[PDB]
Amino acid sequence: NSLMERIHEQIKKGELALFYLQEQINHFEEKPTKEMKDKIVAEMDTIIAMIDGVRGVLDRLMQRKDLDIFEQYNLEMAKKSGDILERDLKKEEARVKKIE
Amino acid sequence: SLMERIHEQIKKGELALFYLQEQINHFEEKPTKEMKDKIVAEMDTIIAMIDGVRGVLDRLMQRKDLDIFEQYNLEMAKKSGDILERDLKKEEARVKKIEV
Amino acid sequence: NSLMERIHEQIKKGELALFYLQEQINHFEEKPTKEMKDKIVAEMDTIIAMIDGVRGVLDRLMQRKDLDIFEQYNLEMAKKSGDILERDLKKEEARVKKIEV
Amino acid sequence: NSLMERIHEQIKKGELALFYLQEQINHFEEKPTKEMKDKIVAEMDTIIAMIDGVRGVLDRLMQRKDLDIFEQYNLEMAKKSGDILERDLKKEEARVKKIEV
Amino acid sequence: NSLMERIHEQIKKGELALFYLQEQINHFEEKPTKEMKDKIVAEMDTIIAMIDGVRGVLDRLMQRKDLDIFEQYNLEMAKKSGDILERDLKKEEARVKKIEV
Amino acid sequence: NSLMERIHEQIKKGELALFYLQEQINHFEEKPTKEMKDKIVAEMDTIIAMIDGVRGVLDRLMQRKDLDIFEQYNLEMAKKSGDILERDLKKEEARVKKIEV
Repeated sequence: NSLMERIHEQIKKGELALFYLQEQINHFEEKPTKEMKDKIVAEMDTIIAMIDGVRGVLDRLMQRKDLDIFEQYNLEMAKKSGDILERDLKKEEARVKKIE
Repeated sequence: SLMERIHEQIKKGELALFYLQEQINHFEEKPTKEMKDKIVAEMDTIIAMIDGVRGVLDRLMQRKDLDIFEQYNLEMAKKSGDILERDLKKEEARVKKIEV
Repeated sequence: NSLMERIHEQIKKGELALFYLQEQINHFEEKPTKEMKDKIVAEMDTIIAMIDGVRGVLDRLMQRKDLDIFEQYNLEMAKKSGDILERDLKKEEARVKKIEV
Repeated sequence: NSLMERIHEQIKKGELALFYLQEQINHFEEKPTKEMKDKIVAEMDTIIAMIDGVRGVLDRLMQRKDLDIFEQYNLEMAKKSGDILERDLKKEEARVKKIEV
Repeated sequence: NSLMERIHEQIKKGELALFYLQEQINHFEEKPTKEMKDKIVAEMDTIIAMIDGVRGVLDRLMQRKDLDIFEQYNLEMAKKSGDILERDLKKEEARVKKIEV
Repeated sequence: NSLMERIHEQIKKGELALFYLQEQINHFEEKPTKEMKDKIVAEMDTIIAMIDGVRGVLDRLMQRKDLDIFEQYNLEMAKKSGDILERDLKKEEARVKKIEV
């Protein structure tokens, strides 16, 4: 386990939070409102803010000597995942701003 | 797609946690200074990631354009967040308090 | 909290579910889609079927002859509030069904 | 809306009703009497019975198709948290009966 | 309504308190305990305090010049009701206190 | 026994006092007059003054130390119902005054 299941449920929320953001964008495109843009953009800057600090924490943990071939892999995957997401966010966010 | 990749990446994050658990299980068998140092170092990183997300929630829970449903969903995520982080912190202390 | 803490938030969810329904109806009047009509109605019938079930349970408890005046009061209020909510639901569901779509 | 304003007030009343039950259990432990246990158990069996009526409600919805991602997830948690809540209730009730008088 | 029905409810609240009080005293007489006595005395003191406060308001109102025969009578009755209630409450309070625990 | 009965009828008086007022306002519209207007004004004024005074008393009571959640809630509701009532009174009176007489 339950100790692990707890974390999983918490992570699943973040995933659904992205789906929701995607829905907000969809609703925005339909009926564009400056008020909604302010919301979406802020939220996107929020997610990016977290990833920024998170990446740092990872870069530090990877500079250890204990990490084995398996542990090293996981960290590299998490670091890359954050990169992929943050890139696809700033790219998407920039598009929203371009929407008149 | 992106969401298809986010889900795939998230699944890997789960498998990573199950591995950490097995190294804790292995540590209960042969409590050593080396493994303990690694585990603790990894538990710190995880807790930090949560503590970080915790700070992101607060920044959002201050806006005005938040309907009752969004506010509630966040308050729940934060309440649950503090619970999970509190459970992990107590779990780490139990690890840092073991002899060889 | 203990059980009361959980029971409380559990009831809080019910309150939100209502406001959520209000939104379904509020937006339904904007674009009367029969696809949503069949959906909303189903939800209302579910809640009503739940209330009707709760009443039967409240009636059995009120049958006891060892409840203090305050306990009797709370049971009457609970049953009454349920009776009120069901009135407004059936009167609203009837109006919704009238909207062609 | 006055209705939701009244429902909200009723929730506050029901909240006090639950806390009042808490006190009953407290004093019950202090001075364990048979007659009190009977009423407390009956009151909890009622609270549990209501939850059983909630599950049959959720299940009926969790089978529906026109539910989206968010709606389906919200109910799924309500059912899980509901099961745990009810489970904890039955456990709390057992502890009460165990207190012989 | 959403007003007169709400008022109707808040009115019955006063009677509920008194009825509940009479039950507390009854239960106390059956099983006297310092905990309950102190609780009953505290409640009565508060209720009495409310009567004393209200009496002041009623007296100030009687001074009004634009009062007709009706409004004036209603005040006298409301004033006498408090006089009776407080007179009986104090007698019951003195009696309860004298009960050995 | 005669006390509770007296308090009960003392309750229905305050209830009728508002309905009787509502009827006064009704007939007034049918045939406006500077006399009924001055009377109604004084009537609605006195009631408002009462609510004001009672609130002040309710504020003092809440400052007591031996109060419990149930006593605090009763006071809160008593003060709340006083606000709503007076609110409609102040508004309604305005509508009454702005009537061509």
